Amino acid sequence: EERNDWHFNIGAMYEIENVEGYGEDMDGLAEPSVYFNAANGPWRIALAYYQEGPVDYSAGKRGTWFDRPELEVHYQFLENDDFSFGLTGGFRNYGYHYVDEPGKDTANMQRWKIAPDWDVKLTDDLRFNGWLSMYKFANDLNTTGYADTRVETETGLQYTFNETVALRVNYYLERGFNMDDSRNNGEFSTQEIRAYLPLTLGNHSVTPYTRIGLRWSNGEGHDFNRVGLFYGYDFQNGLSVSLEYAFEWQDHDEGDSDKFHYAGVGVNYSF
Repeated sequence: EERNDWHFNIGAMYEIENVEGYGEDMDGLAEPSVYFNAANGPWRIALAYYQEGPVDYSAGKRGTWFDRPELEVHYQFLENDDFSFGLTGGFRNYGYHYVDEPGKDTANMQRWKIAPDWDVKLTDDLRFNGWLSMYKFANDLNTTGYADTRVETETGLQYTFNETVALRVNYYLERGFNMDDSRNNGEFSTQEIRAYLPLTLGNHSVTPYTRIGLRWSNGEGHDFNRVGLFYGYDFQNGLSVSLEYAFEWQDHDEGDSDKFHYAGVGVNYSF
């Protein structure tokens, strides 16, 4: 059926950028990103573009730029009030440029995203959800050393705490395997727990992120629960601003050229 609604969603994202800074002998790099979402009934399109606009200072010879086009296809299947259905898609492609030794030095690879949506209502205060992200398209002749074609599993549950306070959990599962190789335990299986609690209150959106630690790696790395933070402010409802803040890993190093913070800023709008 052709559902009627018509809705658009456009947002952006930047890190630091030439706006707020303090230093007369150092600088960083800003990576501006864009997002374009189109809502048309059961069919929901979503795409995102990347870019880079750092400060030039005569690095090598020429400046070679590179972009990464991303697409997505959302589809609603539905079935019952308790259990729902859906279909999600994605398109990833990266271009390779080698201006060091000309001679038809160029590769070609793609990435198909396929992750359906599953919903299961067990109670009025218990919302279950799960979806497996599969990636298949390119063979990766050089990237074969790690991965290229494999299936992933990422579930997500929602538990309502209060009328103006909710909770959300997520279980990440990594997977790896070659197209065809005589192995017994070559496949990799990693697990990462990540949860966030959505807090809706007036014109202020704050969804803290929880991350457990002290359950992996020899040395120390993870600590405390609240490591992430999701901000949200809409001075006009439609237009809002989201900010991602983290506090994981230890900051014990020095430099004078490279530097990356643990925060993020972005915008969102609807037509």
